[PDB]
Amino acid sequence: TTLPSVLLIGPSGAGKTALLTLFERTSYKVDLDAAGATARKFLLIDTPGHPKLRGTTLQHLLNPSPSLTIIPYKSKLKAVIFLLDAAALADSDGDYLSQTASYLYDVLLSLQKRFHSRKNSRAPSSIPVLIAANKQDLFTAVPASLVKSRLEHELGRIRKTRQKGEGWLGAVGSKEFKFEEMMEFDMEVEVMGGNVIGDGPGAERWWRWIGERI
Ligand SMILES: Nc1nc2c(ncn2[C@@H]2O[C@H](COP(=O)(O)OP(=O)(O)O)[C@@H](O)[C@H]2O)c(=O)[nH]1
Repeated sequence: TTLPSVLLIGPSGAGKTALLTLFERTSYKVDLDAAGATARKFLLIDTPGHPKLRGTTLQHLLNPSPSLTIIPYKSKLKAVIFLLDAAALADSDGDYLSQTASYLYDVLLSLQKRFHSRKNSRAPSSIPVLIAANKQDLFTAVPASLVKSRLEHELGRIRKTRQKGEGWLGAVGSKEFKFEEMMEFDMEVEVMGGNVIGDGPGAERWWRWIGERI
């Protein structure tokens, strides 16, 4: 067994490869020898963003006690970073918002189903989720507080449309979706801005948030 794992999840173009590169400077090929993994005491596990390949990642999130197979060999999953392009989110057609929120919906619903799976009465270990709103260096980037409200409204729209036509994300009696409501399933979900390149807040706040929780 190695250091614990953090799954890095998100649509293509979000900056996952770039983030992993910054961090360093089925089964997963991971450089254990990387200075970033030794100094922070966790492994950052890049996953594919292509829609056809998301099922594999979601399967880890359903498991009451997920361990990742790591090829430099079992690592405990302790957190998720969901990375998105905060600039692409600002597009007028709303396409990126919709497709990104759809993925996030599945990620959170998977962790919710995990919480609810009780082959024995005991609650599973917590897996917090950092929604990392990347590319804040760009002038067109949506700020984290707006990323939060836009995502919440879209996740709300999805659950309402699906119920009209478990599939329901969040609390049964919730009338307006909020990430905070996921604490009913001991799921801490927070939206935080940052950037991997360019001038801005950088990535350290993301690393701190994860570090305090694993
Ligand atoms: N402006 C800006 N561009 C970024 C940032 N992070 C990544 N990128 C760029 O976004 C593109 C997609 O990044 P990549 O790591 O390949 O994304 P991936 O598909 O999620 O693995 C690349 O051109 C990166 O250089 C950022 O914080 N700001």
